[PDB]
Amino acid sequence: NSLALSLTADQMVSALLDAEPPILYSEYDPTASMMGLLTNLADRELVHMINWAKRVPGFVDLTLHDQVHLLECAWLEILMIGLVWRSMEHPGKLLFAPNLLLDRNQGKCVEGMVEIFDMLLATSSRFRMMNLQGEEFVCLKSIILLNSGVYKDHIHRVLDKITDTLIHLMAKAGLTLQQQHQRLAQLLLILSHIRHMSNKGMEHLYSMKCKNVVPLSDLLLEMLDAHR
Amino acid sequence: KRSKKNSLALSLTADQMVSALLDAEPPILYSEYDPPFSEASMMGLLTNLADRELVHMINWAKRVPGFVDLTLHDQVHLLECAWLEILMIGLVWRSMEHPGKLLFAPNLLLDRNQGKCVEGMVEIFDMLLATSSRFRMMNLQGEEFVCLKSIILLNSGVYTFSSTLKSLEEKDHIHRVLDKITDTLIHLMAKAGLTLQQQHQRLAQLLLILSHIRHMSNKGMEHLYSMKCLSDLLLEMLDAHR
Ligand SMILES: C[C@]12CC[C@@H]3c4ccc(O)cc4CC[C@H]3[C@@H]1CC[C@@H]2Nc1ccccc1
Repeated sequence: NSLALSLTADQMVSALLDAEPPILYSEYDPTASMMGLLTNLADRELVHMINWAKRVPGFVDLTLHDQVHLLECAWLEILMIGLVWRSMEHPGKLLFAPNLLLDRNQGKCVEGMVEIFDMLLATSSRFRMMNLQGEEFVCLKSIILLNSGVYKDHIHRVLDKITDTLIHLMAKAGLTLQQQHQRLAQLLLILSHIRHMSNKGMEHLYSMKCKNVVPLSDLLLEMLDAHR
Repeated sequence: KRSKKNSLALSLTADQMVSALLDAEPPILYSEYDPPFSEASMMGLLTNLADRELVHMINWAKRVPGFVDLTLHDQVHLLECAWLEILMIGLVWRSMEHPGKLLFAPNLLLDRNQGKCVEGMVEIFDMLLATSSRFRMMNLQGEEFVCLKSIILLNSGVYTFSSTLKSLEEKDHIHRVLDKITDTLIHLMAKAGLTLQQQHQRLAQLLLILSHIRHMSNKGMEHLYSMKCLSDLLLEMLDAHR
Protein backbone atom coordinates (compact mmCIF):
# COMPACT_ATOMS: atom_id res chain seq x y z
CA ASN A 1 0.00 0.00 0.00
CA SER A 2 2.18 2.82 1.35
CA LEU A 3 4.86 3.28 -1.31
CA ALA A 4 5.83 6.65 0.21
CA LEU A 5 8.14 4.95 2.75
CA SER A 6 10.21 3.17 0.07
CA LEU A 7 11.47 6.49 -1.30
CA THR A 8 15.18 7.25 -1.24
CA ALA A 9 16.16 10.29 0.79
CA ASP A 10 17.66 11.61 -2.43
CA GLN A 11 14.39 10.67 -4.13
CA MET A 12 12.41 12.26 -1.29
CA VAL A 13 14.23 15.56 -1.81
CA SER A 14 14.15 15.31 -5.61
CA ALA A 15 10.38 14.77 -5.61
CA LEU A 16 9.71 17.84 -3.45
CA LEU A 17 11.95 20.10 -5.55
CA ASP A 18 10.15 19.40 -8.84
CA ALA A 19 6.70 19.33 -7.20
CA GLU A 20 7.28 22.99 -6.33
CA PRO A 21 4.64 25.38 -7.73
CA PRO A 22 5.40 27.73 -10.62
CA ILE A 23 6.61 31.27 -9.97
CA LEU A 24 3.84 33.86 -9.75
CA TYR A 25 4.14 37.56 -10.60
CA SER A 26 1.83 40.41 -9.62
CA GLU A 27 0.17 41.70 -12.80
CA TYR A 28 -0.02 45.27 -11.51
CA ASP A 29 1.36 48.67 -12.48
CA PRO A 30 2.22 50.82 -9.43
CA THR A 31 0.66 54.23 -8.92
CA ALA A 32 -4.35 52.00 -4.24
CA SER A 33 -5.67 48.87 -2.53
CA MET A 34 -2.62 47.11 -1.14
CA MET A 35 -5.20 44.68 0.28
CA GLY A 36 -6.06 43.76 -3.31
CA LEU A 37 -2.85 42.24 -4.61
CA LEU A 38 -1.95 40.13 -1.56
CA THR A 39 -5.41 38.57 -1.48
CA ASN A 40 -5.26 38.16 -5.26
CA LEU A 41 -1.86 36.47 -5.12
CA ALA A 42 -2.91 34.39 -2.12
CA ASP A 43 -5.94 33.47 -4.19
CA ARG A 44 -3.71 32.55 -7.15
CA GLU A 45 -1.22 30.56 -5.07
CA LEU A 46 -3.96 28.50 -3.39
CA VAL A 47 -4.87 26.93 -6.74
CA HIS A 48 -1.37 25.57 -7.38
CA MET A 49 -1.04 24.61 -3.71
CA ILE A 50 -3.98 22.26 -4.30
CA ASN A 51 -2.04 20.98 -7.32
CA TRP A 52 1.19 20.97 -5.30
CA ALA A 53 -0.28 19.00 -2.39
CA LYS A 54 -1.25 16.16 -4.72
CA ARG A 55 2.45 15.75 -5.52
CA VAL A 56 3.52 15.60 -1.85
CA PRO A 57 4.47 11.96 -1.11
CA GLY A 58 1.81 10.23 0.97
CA PHE A 59 -0.81 12.94 0.44
CA VAL A 60 -2.85 11.19 -2.27
CA ASP A 61 -2.63 7.98 -0.18
CA LEU A 62 -5.67 8.95 1.90
CA THR A 63 -9.25 10.19 1.82
CA LEU A 64 -10.32 13.18 -0.28
CA HIS A 65 -11.87 14.99 2.68
CA ASP A 66 -8.75 14.15 4.68
CA GLN A 67 -6.74 15.89 1.95
CA VAL A 68 -9.12 18.86 2.18
CA HIS A 69 -8.77 18.82 5.97
CA LEU A 70 -4.97 19.09 5.85
CA LEU A 71 -5.11 21.79 3.16
CA GLU A 72 -7.77 23.90 4.88
CA CYS A 73 -5.85 23.92 8.18
CA ALA A 74 -2.38 24.71 6.79
CA TRP A 75 -3.12 26.77 3.66
CA LEU A 76 -1.99 30.00 5.33
CA GLU A 77 1.02 28.33 6.98
CA ILE A 78 2.21 27.08 3.58
CA LEU A 79 1.83 30.52 2.01
CA MET A 80 3.78 32.02 4.92
CA ILE A 81 6.73 29.62 4.95
CA GLY A 82 6.92 30.09 1.18
CA LEU A 83 6.79 33.87 1.53
CA VAL A 84 9.37 33.76 4.33
CA TRP A 85 11.56 31.54 2.15
CA ARG A 86 11.50 33.89 -0.84
CA SER A 87 12.23 36.97 1.30
CA MET A 88 15.43 35.55 2.83
CA GLU A 89 17.94 37.38 0.62
CA HIS A 90 15.89 40.61 0.88
CA PRO A 91 16.51 41.98 4.39
CA GLY A 92 13.64 44.12 5.62
CA LYS A 93 11.39 43.19 2.67
CA LEU A 94 8.77 40.52 1.96
CA LEU A 95 8.77 39.37 -1.68
CA PHE A 96 5.16 38.33 -2.20
CA ALA A 97 5.85 38.41 -5.95
CA PRO A 98 9.05 39.67 -7.65
CA ASN A 99 7.04 42.76 -8.61
CA LEU A 100 6.06 43.42 -4.98
CA LEU A 101 8.38 44.02 -2.01
CA LEU A 102 6.68 46.33 0.54
CA ASP A 103 9.09 46.92 3.43
CA ARG A 104 7.58 47.75 6.83
CA ASN A 105 6.78 51.43 6.24
CA GLN A 106 5.85 50.82 2.59
CA GLY A 107 4.05 47.65 3.67
CA LYS A 108 2.21 49.55 6.42
CA CYS A 109 -0.71 50.95 4.52
CA VAL A 110 -3.07 48.45 6.15
CA GLU A 111 -4.24 48.62 9.76
CA GLY A 112 -3.66 45.56 11.92
CA MET A 113 -0.90 44.13 9.70
CA VAL A 114 1.93 46.13 11.32
CA GLU A 115 2.72 43.24 13.68
CA ILE A 116 2.11 40.26 11.37
CA PHE A 117 4.40 41.87 8.80
CA ASP A 118 7.27 42.17 11.29
CA MET A 119 6.63 38.61 12.47
CA LEU A 120 7.17 37.45 8.88
CA LEU A 121 10.24 39.68 8.57
CA ALA A 122 11.83 38.22 11.71
CA THR A 123 10.99 34.71 10.52
CA SER A 124 12.66 35.53 7.21
CA SER A 125 15.63 37.06 9.03
CA ARG A 126 15.74 33.87 11.12
CA PHE A 127 15.97 31.65 8.03
CA ARG A 128 18.66 34.02 6.71
CA MET A 129 20.94 33.62 9.73
CA MET A 130 20.59 29.83 9.57
CA ASN A 131 21.17 29.97 5.79
CA LEU A 132 18.21 27.69 5.15
CA GLN A 133 18.66 25.56 2.04
CA GLY A 134 15.93 24.95 -0.52
CA GLU A 135 15.98 21.21 0.11
CA GLU A 136 15.46 21.90 3.81
CA PHE A 137 12.65 24.33 2.96
CA VAL A 138 10.66 21.87 0.84
CA CYS A 139 10.93 19.32 3.66
CA LEU A 140 9.63 21.76 6.28
CA LYS A 141 6.76 22.81 4.02
CA SER A 142 5.70 19.19 3.52
CA ILE A 143 5.86 18.72 7.29
CA ILE A 144 3.54 21.71 7.70
CA LEU A 145 0.94 20.20 5.38
CA LEU A 146 1.03 16.77 7.03
CA ASN A 147 1.21 17.92 10.66
CA SER A 148 -1.04 20.97 10.91
CA GLY A 149 -4.34 19.09 10.96
CA VAL A 150 -3.68 15.47 11.90
CA TYR A 151 -5.27 15.83 15.35
CA LYS A 152 -3.16 9.41 11.08
CA ASP A 153 -0.55 6.70 11.59
CA HIS A 154 0.38 6.80 7.89
CA ILE A 155 0.96 10.56 8.07
CA HIS A 156 3.39 10.09 10.96
CA ARG A 157 5.42 7.47 9.08
CA VAL A 158 5.91 9.94 6.23
CA LEU A 159 6.81 12.65 8.76
CA ASP A 160 9.28 10.29 10.44
CA LYS A 161 10.81 9.77 6.99
CA ILE A 162 11.08 13.52 6.35
CA THR A 163 12.96 13.81 9.64
CA ASP A 164 15.41 11.15 8.48
CA THR A 165 15.55 13.12 5.23
CA LEU A 166 16.34 16.42 6.98
CA ILE A 167 18.96 14.62 9.09
CA HIS A 168 20.36 13.05 5.91
CA LEU A 169 20.79 16.54 4.43
CA MET A 170 22.61 17.83 7.52
CA ALA A 171 24.96 14.85 7.82
CA LYS A 172 25.83 15.25 4.14
CA ALA A 173 26.45 18.95 4.84
CA GLY A 174 29.18 17.86 7.28
CA LEU A 175 27.35 18.78 10.48
CA THR A 176 28.18 16.79 13.60
CA LEU A 177 25.60 14.60 15.32
CA GLN A 178 25.15 17.34 17.92
CA GLN A 179 24.94 20.08 15.28
CA GLN A 180 22.47 17.89 13.38
CA HIS A 181 19.91 17.47 16.16
CA GLN A 182 20.37 21.09 17.26
CA ARG A 183 19.58 22.34 13.75
CA LEU A 184 16.64 19.93 13.51
CA ALA A 185 15.19 21.46 16.68
CA GLN A 186 15.84 25.06 15.60
CA LEU A 187 13.95 24.57 12.32
CA LEU A 188 10.94 22.80 13.83
CA LEU A 189 10.64 25.42 16.57
CA ILE A 190 10.22 27.99 13.79
CA LEU A 191 7.18 26.02 12.62
CA SER A 192 5.55 26.87 15.96
CA HIS A 193 6.04 30.56 15.16
CA ILE A 194 4.66 30.00 11.65
CA ARG A 195 1.57 28.45 13.24
CA HIS A 196 1.30 31.50 15.51
CA MET A 197 1.44 33.81 12.49
CA SER A 198 -1.08 31.58 10.70
CA ASN A 199 -3.64 31.98 13.48
CA LYS A 200 -3.04 35.74 13.62
CA GLY A 201 -3.44 36.13 9.86
CA MET A 202 -6.70 34.19 9.99
CA GLU A 203 -8.19 36.61 12.53
CA HIS A 204 -6.82 39.64 10.66
CA LEU A 205 -8.37 38.58 7.35
CA TYR A 206 -11.67 37.61 9.01
CA SER A 207 -12.35 41.02 10.55
CA MET A 208 -11.38 42.64 7.25
CA LYS A 209 -13.58 40.08 5.46
CA CYS A 210 -16.84 41.28 7.03
CA LYS A 211 -16.38 44.60 5.22
CA ASN A 212 -17.29 46.02 1.82
CA VAL A 213 -13.80 46.65 0.43
CA VAL A 214 -12.10 44.93 -1.10
CA PRO A 215 -13.62 41.74 -2.53
CA LEU A 216 -12.12 38.49 -1.31
CA SER A 217 -11.78 35.49 -3.59
CA ASP A 218 -14.29 32.66 -3.35
CA LEU A 219 -11.39 30.28 -2.73
CA LEU A 220 -9.89 32.64 -0.15
CA LEU A 221 -13.26 32.93 1.60
CA GLU A 222 -13.73 29.16 1.39
CA MET A 223 -10.36 28.33 2.97
CA LEU A 224 -10.84 31.02 5.63
CA ASP A 225 -14.35 29.85 6.56
CA ALA A 226 -12.88 26.40 7.25
CA HIS A 227 -11.34 27.88 10.42
CA ARG A 228 -14.71 29.31 11.58
CA LYS B 1 26.79 31.84 37.36
CA ARG B 2 26.47 35.54 36.56
CA SER B 3 26.18 36.70 32.94
CA LYS B 4 24.73 35.55 29.63
CA LYS B 5 28.44 35.27 28.84
CA ASN B 6 28.77 32.37 31.31
CA SER B 7 25.17 31.31 31.97
CA LEU B 8 24.47 28.44 34.35
CA ALA B 9 22.41 26.64 31.69
CA LEU B 10 25.50 26.12 29.51
CA SER B 11 27.76 25.04 32.39
CA LEU B 12 25.39 22.28 33.56
CA THR B 13 25.64 18.75 32.26
CA ALA B 14 22.67 16.99 30.68
CA ASP B 15 21.50 15.27 33.88
CA GLN B 16 22.19 18.34 36.02
CA MET B 17 19.87 20.26 33.68
CA VAL B 18 17.22 17.57 34.14
CA SER B 19 17.77 17.76 37.90
CA ALA B 20 17.36 21.55 37.73
CA LEU B 21 14.16 21.47 35.65
CA LEU B 22 12.65 18.64 37.72
CA ASP B 23 13.33 20.44 41.00
CA ALA B 24 12.07 23.75 39.57
CA GLU B 25 8.62 22.22 39.10
CA PRO B 26 5.79 24.22 40.70
CA PRO B 27 3.54 22.57 43.30
CA ILE B 28 0.47 20.66 42.18
CA LEU B 29 -2.57 22.85 42.85
CA TYR B 30 -5.99 21.66 44.00
CA SER B 31 -9.32 23.25 43.14
CA GLU B 32 -11.11 25.29 45.82
CA TYR B 33 -14.39 23.65 44.86
CA ASP B 34 -17.29 21.84 46.55
CA PRO B 35 -18.62 19.03 44.27
CA PRO B 36 -22.99 20.42 40.82
CA PHE B 37 -21.65 22.36 37.84
CA SER B 38 -23.21 25.49 36.36
CA GLU B 39 -22.08 27.40 33.29
CA ALA B 40 -20.65 30.24 35.37
CA SER B 41 -19.57 27.72 38.02
CA MET B 42 -17.13 25.82 35.79
CA MET B 43 -16.00 29.11 34.23
CA GLY B 44 -15.22 30.44 37.70
CA LEU B 45 -13.18 27.37 38.64
CA LEU B 46 -10.95 27.18 35.57
CA THR B 47 -10.19 30.91 35.57
CA ASN B 48 -9.54 30.82 39.32
CA LEU B 49 -7.29 27.79 38.81
CA ALA B 50 -5.46 29.40 35.88
CA ASP B 51 -4.76 32.58 37.87
CA ARG B 52 -3.36 30.65 40.84
CA GLU B 53 -1.11 28.67 38.48
CA LEU B 54 -0.01 31.92 36.81
CA VAL B 55 1.33 33.23 40.12
CA HIS B 56 3.48 30.13 40.65
CA MET B 57 4.47 30.05 36.98
CA ILE B 58 6.18 33.43 37.43
CA ASN B 59 8.33 31.99 40.22
CA TRP B 60 8.84 28.75 38.27
CA ALA B 61 10.30 30.50 35.22
CA LYS B 62 12.98 32.12 37.41
CA ARG B 63 14.27 28.63 38.27
CA VAL B 64 14.60 27.56 34.62
CA PRO B 65 18.37 27.82 33.97
CA GLY B 66 19.26 30.86 31.89
CA PHE B 67 15.93 32.66 32.29
CA VAL B 68 17.18 35.15 34.91
CA ASP B 69 20.01 36.09 32.54
CA LEU B 70 17.47 37.97 30.42
CA THR B 71 16.33 41.48 31.24
CA LEU B 72 13.35 41.82 33.56
CA HIS B 73 11.21 43.12 30.69
CA ASP B 74 12.20 40.27 28.36
CA GLN B 75 11.45 37.81 31.17
CA VAL B 76 7.91 39.19 31.44
CA HIS B 77 7.58 39.17 27.64
CA LEU B 78 8.35 35.45 27.39
CA LEU B 79 5.81 34.76 30.14
CA GLU B 80 3.16 36.96 28.51
CA CYS B 81 3.55 35.06 25.23
CA ALA B 82 3.66 31.45 26.47
CA TRP B 83 1.58 31.54 29.67
CA LEU B 84 -1.35 29.65 28.13
CA GLU B 85 0.96 27.28 26.24
CA ILE B 86 2.54 26.43 29.59
CA LEU B 87 -0.81 25.89 31.31
CA MET B 88 -1.99 23.58 28.53
CA ILE B 89 1.16 21.46 28.22
CA GLY B 90 0.88 20.83 31.95
CA LEU B 91 -2.78 19.85 31.66
CA VAL B 92 -2.21 17.39 28.81
CA TRP B 93 0.71 15.91 30.75
CA ARG B 94 -1.40 15.44 33.88
CA SER B 95 -4.15 13.80 31.79
CA MET B 96 -2.08 11.05 30.15
CA GLU B 97 -3.34 8.44 32.64
CA HIS B 98 -6.93 9.76 32.48
CA PRO B 99 -8.12 8.86 28.97
CA GLY B 100 -11.07 10.85 27.69
CA LYS B 101 -10.83 13.29 30.62
CA LEU B 102 -8.74 16.35 31.51
CA LEU B 103 -7.26 16.62 35.02
CA PHE B 104 -7.22 20.34 35.77
CA ALA B 105 -6.63 19.62 39.48
CA PRO B 106 -6.57 16.40 41.55
CA ASN B 107 -10.05 17.31 42.82
CA LEU B 108 -11.15 18.82 39.46
CA LEU B 109 -11.26 16.22 36.68
CA LEU B 110 -13.56 16.90 33.71
CA ASP B 111 -14.87 14.68 30.92
CA ARG B 112 -15.88 15.51 27.35
CA ASN B 113 -19.60 15.98 28.06
CA GLN B 114 -18.91 18.19 31.09
CA GLY B 115 -16.95 20.53 28.77
CA LYS B 116 -20.18 21.44 26.97
CA CYS B 117 -21.27 23.36 30.08
CA VAL B 118 -19.08 26.21 28.80
CA GLU B 119 -20.30 27.16 25.32
CA GLY B 120 -17.52 27.19 22.74
CA MET B 121 -15.08 25.18 24.87
CA VAL B 122 -15.98 21.91 23.09
CA GLU B 123 -13.54 22.55 20.23
CA ILE B 124 -10.68 23.32 22.62
CA PHE B 125 -11.47 20.41 24.94
CA ASP B 126 -11.19 17.73 22.24
CA MET B 127 -7.89 19.16 20.96
CA LEU B 128 -6.46 19.04 24.49
CA LEU B 129 -7.65 15.43 24.85
CA ALA B 130 -6.29 14.41 21.44
CA THR B 131 -2.90 15.86 22.43
CA SER B 132 -2.96 14.16 25.83
CA SER B 133 -3.82 10.97 23.95
CA ARG B 134 -0.93 11.82 21.63
CA PHE B 135 1.55 12.02 24.52
CA ARG B 136 0.00 8.82 25.90
CA MET B 137 0.85 6.85 22.75
CA MET B 138 4.46 8.09 22.94
CA ASN B 139 4.80 7.43 26.70
CA LEU B 140 6.25 10.89 27.30
CA GLN B 141 8.40 10.92 30.44
CA GLY B 142 8.55 13.64 33.06
CA GLU B 143 12.19 14.41 32.26
CA GLU B 144 11.26 15.11 28.64
CA PHE B 145 8.12 17.03 29.67
CA VAL B 146 9.98 19.58 31.79
CA CYS B 147 12.31 20.10 28.81
CA LEU B 148 9.41 20.79 26.44
CA LYS B 149 7.82 23.20 28.92
CA SER B 150 11.12 25.08 29.15
CA ILE B 151 11.40 25.10 25.35
CA ILE B 152 7.92 26.66 25.24
CA LEU B 153 8.86 29.39 27.72
CA LEU B 154 12.04 30.38 25.88
CA ASN B 155 10.94 29.94 22.25
CA SER B 156 7.34 31.18 22.10
CA GLY B 157 8.16 34.88 22.41
CA VAL B 158 11.82 34.94 21.41
CA TYR B 159 11.17 36.68 18.08
CA THR B 160 8.97 39.42 19.58
CA PHE B 161 11.46 41.43 21.66
CA SER B 162 14.93 47.02 19.91
CA SER B 163 17.23 46.49 16.90
CA THR B 164 20.08 47.08 19.37
CA LEU B 165 23.27 45.10 19.80
CA LYS B 166 22.09 44.32 23.33
CA SER B 167 18.80 42.93 22.02
CA LEU B 168 20.70 40.55 19.74
CA GLU B 169 22.63 39.24 22.74
CA GLU B 170 19.29 38.46 24.39
CA LYS B 171 18.26 36.57 21.25
CA ASP B 172 21.53 34.64 20.97
CA HIS B 173 21.33 33.71 24.66
CA ILE B 174 17.91 32.07 24.27
CA HIS B 175 19.08 30.10 21.23
CA ARG B 176 22.15 28.79 23.06
CA VAL B 177 20.01 27.73 26.02
CA LEU B 178 17.54 26.14 23.59
CA ASP B 179 20.37 24.23 21.91
CA LYS B 180 21.34 23.13 25.42
CA ILE B 181 17.83 21.78 26.05
CA THR B 182 17.89 20.03 22.67
CA ASP B 183 21.04 18.10 23.59
CA THR B 184 19.34 17.24 26.88
CA LEU B 185 16.34 15.76 25.07
CA ILE B 186 18.65 13.78 22.78
CA HIS B 187 20.62 12.57 25.81
CA LEU B 188 17.43 11.30 27.46
CA MET B 189 16.53 9.39 24.29
CA ALA B 190 20.03 7.90 23.96
CA LYS B 191 19.79 6.66 27.56
CA ALA B 192 16.50 4.86 26.91
CA GLY B 193 18.17 2.68 24.24
CA LEU B 194 16.78 4.58 21.25
CA THR B 195 18.82 4.62 18.05
CA LEU B 196 20.10 7.83 16.47
CA GLN B 197 17.46 7.64 13.74
CA GLN B 198 14.90 7.14 16.51
CA GLN B 199 16.63 9.94 18.43
CA HIS B 200 15.94 12.36 15.56
CA GLN B 201 12.42 11.15 14.76
CA ARG B 202 11.12 11.34 18.34
CA LEU B 203 12.67 14.77 18.90
CA ALA B 204 10.89 15.87 15.72
CA GLN B 205 7.60 14.33 16.85
CA LEU B 206 7.85 16.09 20.22
CA LEU B 207 8.56 19.53 18.75
CA LEU B 208 5.83 19.22 16.11
CA ILE B 209 3.34 18.71 18.96
CA LEU B 210 4.49 22.08 20.32
CA SER B 211 3.05 23.60 17.13
CA HIS B 212 -0.32 22.10 18.06
CA ILE B 213 0.05 23.46 21.60
CA ARG B 214 0.65 26.90 20.10
CA HIS B 215 -2.47 26.46 17.96
CA MET B 216 -4.65 25.51 20.94
CA SER B 217 -3.18 28.46 22.86
CA ASN B 218 -4.29 30.89 20.15
CA LYS B 219 -7.75 29.30 20.05
CA GLY B 220 -7.99 29.36 23.84
CA MET B 221 -6.75 32.95 23.90
CA GLU B 222 -9.43 34.17 21.48
CA HIS B 223 -12.27 32.23 23.13
CA LEU B 224 -11.22 33.50 26.56
CA TYR B 225 -11.23 37.04 25.15
CA SER B 226 -14.71 36.58 23.67
CA MET B 227 -15.76 35.07 27.02
CA LYS B 228 -14.66 38.10 29.00
CA CYS B 229 -17.26 40.72 29.94
CA LEU B 230 -11.05 36.82 35.50
CA SER B 231 -8.34 38.27 37.74
CA ASP B 232 -6.37 41.34 36.71
CA LEU B 233 -3.26 39.16 36.33
CA LEU B 234 -5.14 36.84 33.98
CA LEU B 235 -6.50 39.85 32.08
CA GLU B 236 -2.99 41.34 32.01
CA MET B 237 -1.74 38.23 30.24
CA LEU B 238 -4.71 38.28 27.84
CA ASP B 239 -4.39 41.96 26.87
CA ALA B 240 -0.73 41.27 26.05
CA HIS B 241 -2.10 39.10 23.22
CA ARG B 242 -4.21 42.05 21.97
C1 LIG C 1 -8.69 29.36 29.07
C2 LIG C 1 -9.41 28.08 29.49
C3 LIG C 1 -9.56 28.06 31.01
C4 LIG C 1 -8.18 27.90 31.65
C5 LIG C 1 -7.68 26.50 31.28
C6 LIG C 1 -6.64 25.95 32.05
C7 LIG C 1 -6.56 26.28 33.39
C8 LIG C 1 -5.55 25.75 34.17
C9 LIG C 1 -4.62 24.89 33.62
O1 LIG C 1 -3.68 24.41 34.42
C10 LIG C 1 -4.67 24.53 32.31
C11 LIG C 1 -5.69 25.07 31.51
C12 LIG C 1 -5.72 24.69 30.16
C13 LIG C 1 -6.99 25.05 29.38
C14 LIG C 1 -7.48 26.43 29.76
C15 LIG C 1 -8.82 26.72 29.13
C16 LIG C 1 -8.81 26.81 27.64
C17 LIG C 1 -10.27 27.09 27.47
C18 LIG C 1 -10.67 27.93 28.68
N1 LIG C 1 -11.50 29.13 28.46
C19 LIG C 1 -12.37 29.74 29.27
C20 LIG C 1 -12.94 31.02 29.02
C21 LIG C 1 -13.85 31.61 29.90
C22 LIG C 1 -14.20 30.90 31.04
C23 LIG C 1 -13.66 29.63 31.32
C24 LIG C 1 -12.75 29.05 30.43
